[PDB]
Amino acid sequence: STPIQQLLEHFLRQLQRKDPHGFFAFPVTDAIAPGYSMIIKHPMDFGTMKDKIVANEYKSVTEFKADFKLMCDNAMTYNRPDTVYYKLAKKILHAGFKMMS
Ligand SMILES: COc1ccc(-c2cn(C)c(=O)c3cc(C(=O)N4CCN(S(C)(=O)=O)CC4)sc23)cc1OC
Repeated sequence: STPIQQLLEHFLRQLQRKDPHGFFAFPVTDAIAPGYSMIIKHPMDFGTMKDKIVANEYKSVTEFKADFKLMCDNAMTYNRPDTVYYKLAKKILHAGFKMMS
């Protein structure tokens, strides 16, 4: 595994620590979130990000950060502001970008 893979694995570990319930661990299913796939055109989650690192699909830190932001933006689009998912998405978006510097 390459230097970028090693760095991204480090960032991903640190980001996932901010989601102890694992709300962002796996793709959101329509069973858990009614109509999700018909509202969110480009789903993303931490599990998919892990698989993309292992497959060496991220060629820059910029691309990784864009998937992280996509994940958070999707949650802030689908969920109303008063939900646990919206609130956590906003919190980890800002904290995660600060952590990655
Ligand atoms: C199995 O554990 C979980 C895994 C995923 C979700 C989940 C993740 N994310 C990121 C979501 O955006 C999300 C939305 C959920 C949902 O069904 N909602 C929240 C938003 N409202 S809304 C549109 O009325 O604001 C509809 C119901 S479940 C879920 C929730 C889980 O249980 C606590």
